[PDB]
Amino acid sequence: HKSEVAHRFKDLGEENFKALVLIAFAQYLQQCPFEDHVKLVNEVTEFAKTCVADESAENCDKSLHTLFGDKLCTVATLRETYGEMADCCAKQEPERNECFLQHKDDNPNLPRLVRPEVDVMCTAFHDNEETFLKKYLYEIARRHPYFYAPELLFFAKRYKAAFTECCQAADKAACLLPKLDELRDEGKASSAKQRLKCASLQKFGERAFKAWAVARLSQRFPKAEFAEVSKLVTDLTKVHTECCHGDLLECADDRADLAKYICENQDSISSKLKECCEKPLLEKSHCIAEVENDEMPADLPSLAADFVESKDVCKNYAEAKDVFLGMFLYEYARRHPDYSVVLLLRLAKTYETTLEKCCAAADPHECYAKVFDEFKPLVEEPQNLIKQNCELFEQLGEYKFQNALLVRYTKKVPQVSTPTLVEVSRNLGKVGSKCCKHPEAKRMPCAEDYLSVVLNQLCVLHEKTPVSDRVTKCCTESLVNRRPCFSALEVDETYVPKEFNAETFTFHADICTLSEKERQIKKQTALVELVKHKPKATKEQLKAVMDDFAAFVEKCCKADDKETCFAEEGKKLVAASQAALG
Ligand SMILES: COc1cccc2c1cc([N+](=O)[O-])c1c(C(=O)O)cc3c(c12)OCO3
Ligand SMILES: CCCCCCCCCCCCCC(=O)O
Ligand SMILES: CCCCCCCCCCCCCC(=O)O
Ligand SMILES: CCCCCCCCCCCCCC(=O)O
Ligand SMILES: CCCCCCCCCCCCCC(=O)O
Ligand SMILES: CCCCCCCCCCCCCC(=O)O
Ligand SMILES: CCCCCCCCCCCCCC(=O)O
Repeated sequence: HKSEVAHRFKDLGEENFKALVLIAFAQYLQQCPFEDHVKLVNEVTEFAKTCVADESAENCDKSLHTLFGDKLCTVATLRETYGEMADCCAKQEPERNECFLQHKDDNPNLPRLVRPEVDVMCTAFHDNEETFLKKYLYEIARRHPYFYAPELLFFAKRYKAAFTECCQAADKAACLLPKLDELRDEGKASSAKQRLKCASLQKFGERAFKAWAVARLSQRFPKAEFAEVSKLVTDLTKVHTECCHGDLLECADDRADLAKYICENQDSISSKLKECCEKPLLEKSHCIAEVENDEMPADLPSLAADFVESKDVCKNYAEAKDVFLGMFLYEYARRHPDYSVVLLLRLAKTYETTLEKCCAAADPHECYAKVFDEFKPLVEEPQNLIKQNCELFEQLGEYKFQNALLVRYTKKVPQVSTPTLVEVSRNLGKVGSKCCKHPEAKRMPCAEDYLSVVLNQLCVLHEKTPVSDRVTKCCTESLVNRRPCFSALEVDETYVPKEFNAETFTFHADICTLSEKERQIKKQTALVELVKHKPKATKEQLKAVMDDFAAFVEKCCKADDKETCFAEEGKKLVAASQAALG
């Protein structure tokens, strides 16, 4: 177009335009005050409007990269605040924008964002909606400078509905806090997959990413032909490679191009895309990414004919090995939306290894005849684990399910910090709660998605503060092998028990007067610390001690004197528990 900024403004709408321009400045100038970015936004928006009225007005034909970089270089404090990033302004485009991109700081060391009281939030929301929500947007954007801006905007708009509904409710906090917790966990998760996907592309290559994408898109678009899936995989690989480089506008163009191709070809891809494809550009590609799987075609034949029985297996494979493995993966995936993507990749890897071994033999068919039997234990292993864990979650409830996991994992890797053991065990309990309510045909994809987020969080914490080599291995192997690796962890035999520290097992009266969540953590903390002190304790000996602590709390809490109970009866529980484990 003659004026990129006019076209963006017309397509997006003023309100969406303003929001994104705020996110984009906040992601680059992460240390500047909210009020400075509001002024930059208003100037850029006023200029955009001059181009909307006349596409030939002065400077309106400059690239949006040029205008954005030009405006970055107007910031008076650029050098004093950002140092060498101010030297980016001495370059011309496209080198200037590349330079700015390299100075985004993924760890800007900003104070934690403190959640105000519910009534303070609802009063701020009422008295000034715009500043209230837009300031928070700026705060999140400047802490998450690679977070895809449109998706950050999609989260922000859902906060409005939450405040509109809950601030007119009778119990405002009971209404509002669960939704804000859900929105925040959803945001942190989306951030987790984004950074996880880019890291995986760098370490394990384009080929491995394409394999993941064949499987995922074949589950999603089972009626599409392989040639069509393969094209989508190529284009999707390009989009993610560009989006991982990190420039908003080049990412957004690639994503919109793919969405428009998908929407122009729905007849050959999926019957479930009509709604997404009538949405505005801003939302189309995100909507398509969340489309539910199309219904699979009826009475599809078994894979045995083309991949085991045919005389031409080895010949078709040898001609173009990755194209044939892709076809095997496409046929298997489209038939099994109930499988994790990584389970499908394990079947593909198994098939490839067998073909590599067997096509060398004189009778390849006899060699690979039973290959589909090799898939049986790979499929049943996750299926059985889901059943086991969903049964225990129902028997125990979320909390006591968390406690069963906490003891299990503390014994397996007792060297992990207690805060991490508590947080990870809790989050794993929440994966059980979420995914065990899905029917069996959607449980493995759910667990794959939410475990990826939890195990990724574990691994980042552990890379930052390494303590266990077994965890470093599970965290550094292929993503296909990460969860089985962790599942294979065994109780640590060579752990020397941590020395007794009395204050660790000293509880005061405040425990009764604490948020139910914080009371769970503190109880979960002493449970880990108990296991860390006596890692050979039995389930019998542990539930016995945990029952004594449960009386110790309920008595000393509803007592005329609470403190003296905690200190005197506290020595009694510790000494009894000490003898009951030593
Ligand atoms: C893209 O993320 C956001 C966009 C827009 C608003 C918010 C938000 C993220 C968060 N947060 O901190 O994760 C919150 C919280 C919270 O959870 O404390 C409390 C709030 C919020 C937001 O708007 C007013 O009150
Ligand atoms: C058509 C392009 C993709 C073809 C992929 C065929 C299968 C590749 C090998 C098996 C999967 C390996 C996955 C991984 O190493 O992470
Ligand atoms: C000075 C303006 C700089 C920022 C401009 C932001 C434009 C973002 C458009 C995003 C469209 C999303 C499309 C898609 O994700 O498929
Ligand atoms: C950056 C990704 C843009 C996505 C555009 C639509 C592509 C097809 C959607 C099917 C699901 C893809 C999920 C994924 O991208 O990991
Ligand atoms: C506590 C987590 C949810 C309950 C069941 C989890 C069982 C292990 C993971 C299932 C499969 C995930 C993906 C995979 O490795 O194929
Ligand atoms: C983060 C605490 C120490 C390490 C814990 C490893 C986590 C293993 C989870 C593997 C997948 C679920 C297994 C299960 O649900 O039984
Ligand atoms: C070394 C002696 C320690 C004795 C005290 C151990 C306290 C463990 C409490 C764990 C409670 C978890 C279950 C519950 O929520 O009641």
